[PDB]
Amino acid sequence: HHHSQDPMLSKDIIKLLNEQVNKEMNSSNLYMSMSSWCYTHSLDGAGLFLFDHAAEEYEHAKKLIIFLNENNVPVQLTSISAPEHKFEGLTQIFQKAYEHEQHISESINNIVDHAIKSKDHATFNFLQWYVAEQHEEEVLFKDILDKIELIGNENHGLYLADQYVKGIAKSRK
Amino acid sequence: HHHSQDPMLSKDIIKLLNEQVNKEMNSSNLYMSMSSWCYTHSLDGAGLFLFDHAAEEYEHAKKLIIFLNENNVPVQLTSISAPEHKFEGLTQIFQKAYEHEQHISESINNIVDHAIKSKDHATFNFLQWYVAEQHEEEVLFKDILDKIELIGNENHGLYLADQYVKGIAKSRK
Amino acid sequence: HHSQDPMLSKDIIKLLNEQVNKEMNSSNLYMSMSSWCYTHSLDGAGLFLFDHAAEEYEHAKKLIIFLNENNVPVQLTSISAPEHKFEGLTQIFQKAYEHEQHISESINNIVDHAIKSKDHATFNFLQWYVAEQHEEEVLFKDILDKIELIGNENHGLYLADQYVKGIAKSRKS
Amino acid sequence: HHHSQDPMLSKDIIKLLNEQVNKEMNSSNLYMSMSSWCYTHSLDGAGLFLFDHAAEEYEHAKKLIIFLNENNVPVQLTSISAPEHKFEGLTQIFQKAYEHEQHISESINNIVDHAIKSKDHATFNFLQWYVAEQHEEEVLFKDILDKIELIGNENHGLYLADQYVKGIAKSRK
Amino acid sequence: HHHSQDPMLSKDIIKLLNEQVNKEMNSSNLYMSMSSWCYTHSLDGAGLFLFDHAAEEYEHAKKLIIFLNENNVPVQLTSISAPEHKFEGLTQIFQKAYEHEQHISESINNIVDHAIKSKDHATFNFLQWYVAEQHEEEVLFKDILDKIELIGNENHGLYLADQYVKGIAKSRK
Amino acid sequence: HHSQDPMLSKDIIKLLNEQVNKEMNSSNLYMSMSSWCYTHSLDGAGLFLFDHAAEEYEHAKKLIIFLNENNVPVQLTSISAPEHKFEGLTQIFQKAYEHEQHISESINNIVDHAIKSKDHATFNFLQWYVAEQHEEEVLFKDILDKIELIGNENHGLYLADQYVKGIAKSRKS
Repeated sequence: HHHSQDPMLSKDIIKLLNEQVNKEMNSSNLYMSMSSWCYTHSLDGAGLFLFDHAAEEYEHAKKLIIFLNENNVPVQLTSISAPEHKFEGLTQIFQKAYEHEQHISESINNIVDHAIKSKDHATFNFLQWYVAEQHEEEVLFKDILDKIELIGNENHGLYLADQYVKGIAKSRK
Repeated sequence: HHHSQDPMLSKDIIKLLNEQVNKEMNSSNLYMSMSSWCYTHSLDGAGLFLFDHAAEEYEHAKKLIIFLNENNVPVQLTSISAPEHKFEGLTQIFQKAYEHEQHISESINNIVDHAIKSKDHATFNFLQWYVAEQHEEEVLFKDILDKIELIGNENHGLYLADQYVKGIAKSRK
Repeated sequence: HHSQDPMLSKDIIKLLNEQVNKEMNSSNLYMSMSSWCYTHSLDGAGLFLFDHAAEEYEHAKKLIIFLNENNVPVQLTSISAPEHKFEGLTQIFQKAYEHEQHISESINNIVDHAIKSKDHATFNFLQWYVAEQHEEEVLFKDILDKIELIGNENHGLYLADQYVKGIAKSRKS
Repeated sequence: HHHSQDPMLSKDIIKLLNEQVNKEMNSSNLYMSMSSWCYTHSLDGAGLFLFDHAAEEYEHAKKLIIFLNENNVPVQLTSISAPEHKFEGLTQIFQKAYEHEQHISESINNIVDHAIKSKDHATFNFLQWYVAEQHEEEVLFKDILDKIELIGNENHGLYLADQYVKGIAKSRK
Repeated sequence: HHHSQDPMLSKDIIKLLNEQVNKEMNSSNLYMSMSSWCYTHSLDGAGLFLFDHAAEEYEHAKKLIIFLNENNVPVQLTSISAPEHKFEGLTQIFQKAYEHEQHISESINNIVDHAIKSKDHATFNFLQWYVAEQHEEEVLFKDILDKIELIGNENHGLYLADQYVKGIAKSRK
Repeated sequence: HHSQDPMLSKDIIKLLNEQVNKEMNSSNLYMSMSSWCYTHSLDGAGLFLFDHAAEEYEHAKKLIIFLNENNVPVQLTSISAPEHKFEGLTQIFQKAYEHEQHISESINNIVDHAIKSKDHATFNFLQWYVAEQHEEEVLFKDILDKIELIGNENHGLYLADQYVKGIAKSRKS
């Protein structure tokens, strides 16, 4: 029976990275459920945007998995819990989403900080695409929320907001 | 508050389709775990193959979700249980995977049968890409298992089998 | 209507606003140095310092863009009248090299603060600025070295100014 | 030390042109401040437009500096006063901006009139691009102000005006 | 005689970088020695791979030298110790090589950590290509070692492993 | 398993291994000379000597390739720390020209030995190396001649360094 090389990352980094894979998986499902809510409530602009965003979060999870694989680090996938499926409206969904993105940013900042502390610059260096893309996503959700709040809910507001989000969804493809 | 149109599909079809979305997500996670096992045991050929397969299974889940959305059907994502993470070896993985693909095939046949029975030919028609692609995947796992069993474990069987699987992984893009 | 709070922390906000104002100050200083050269028959150094002044303003704008995207109010201060009287080409470039050293130090301080506060969105953003500033600092070191090597005696000024003219034109295209 | 040729322009025209450089630098900062107000109050359309306009005014200052340099005229940069940062809204910003553009137009008319009186036709001729471009800008701000007033601030007014201005910003770059 | 500008880097970072140049030169010779062992024991696959890798490490030493030169830092080349020439086989060579690459990775992490502590972000930023490329190389040697151990040394094992490595060598050039 | 004996004779083997080590020694010497120039405001000579050092290592690699193809073990010795203190540009190039003369003589000795031992495979192989070394020796003769002709007095160093810079750039492309 053949010997395979030990994991190339430290136990703490392994734990944080596996946690982050699972976080992105859970995020993807949350966005799918938010998307479905919009599609079933005549908001197909927000539905599309959120569907495409969900898909992109899963793409992040896969990229993290590739990095674990290349370092001989076992991927430890946990149970993914059922996402929230009940929502109040467009504004509430994007408020929740923006808060979620802020949490995701914090979690990445935490991994990068630990990489610095343990002098794991292979991991620091690898995470830079992820820091950059997440910041763009966070800024995007801030802007969409700003626009939704600016438009409001009075006559045609929901329509105008959804068409604004539709345009963003299409321009990002 | 505005009226959105009722779901366009029957209750039984909605149920089976939502269950299928969750099946494919579970499958994806299983295949990521199997992939990780191969990568951490010097079988990067099977590692790559199973990773790419896992990603494709999630692609199926997304295509099913799109169809639910277009029909105004709420997507009902349940809790994805943690996949098995411990395996005996390459043959055992592909034995398990082939059996799993047989089950997925059975589950799709079941939905197609119900579409015929309830005269839902929009859904029957939509699922044809999925029947075709799943048949191709099931045949693929049968072929890989056949080849792994033909090669065997006696030296240098594992290496040979993994290089064979590597070749398939690369050729499928 | 409600707009989202600044996405950066108070200390980072202040350091970045201070940096915008530093680059604006720097731009004017170089415009003044450039004018001295142009009015003292040193059009090569004149062109070089003009084009460098414009590039420093480009950095200020890029910092402003980042503040804007993070919902951070830009605080522009009074820009001090730059020094306008100079002794000669060597003194101008000694002053400029010393100035570039100070700019490099101020960027290092911001990057250090980002690390300490776990702001990796800002850390990552600043990397183009660290790289470009290092290139600029090296450039002024090289020009100063060349001016020192040439000297002021017989045609020294002419030779040094033509050398700087070559650089100015090579950096355009 | 070597002799350099005297300034090729008269004392009065030197004074007027140097004042104009400082005026354009001041205008640039005012527009950056107005831009930032819009960006931090969900008006990214006006934010972008005003940012790009701020950059243009600085481009005007650079072209005037080049002309001063070519005539062996010392560039005299004065302290640039901190810009206004307190604004009440979109309409007030553009009312202030239109009045400011009218002031800039007058200041250019004054220099051109002095060139005529002084028989300085080199400067008269040089300033034609600047007269033309300023006229375009003044008209532009008149049209945007006319539009913001037509739309108003009632039920979705701010959003409509901002999108209108966003369209202009994008078509100009 | 003329005055040249002082070294732009700190004493500690100068020492670390100069040590690294000498480390990369030493690594280059070690790999040439390992390459020659393979070439003279019928393993031209490993021979080529290791030769090309030796050349790459020297390329790393050159890039570090360029950076030292641009910062006016004296390059301090020390005596390069003769490399090990005694080897037991293919497996021992790659076990030694993987351990060596781990040492190189650690040494780079140490310099990057010192740049952070010193707030030398010019050097931090410069070293990113080197962190990335070293990680790639370390992973590469892990994968080759994993493969050599999977194949083993029984009935045609050496030939299979060498051909495997030959394939990698060729795909990298 | 049995590998074929070295294809070259003991004396040729020794001379060729000695030559690999000579070129490695030479490469470091030129790196050291290059660094002296770069740290003494002679970046033209710095670049030239850096690029020349790299070319000498290229010759060493080409000699290694020939040893490898003939099943000849490469014997790498300790590489002596090069001289690092120099008096000036003229002394560096006098030393280098004298060094190139010695390298030329060492090649002549190997070619002579090949003729005497009837080793025409090695004679024929070495022809690229004879030609390139003659070109390099002539080059250093020409640069030394030019430095001697220019001299050290007023701008002499600058002129000589710019001349060498021209050559350095012309030899790249």
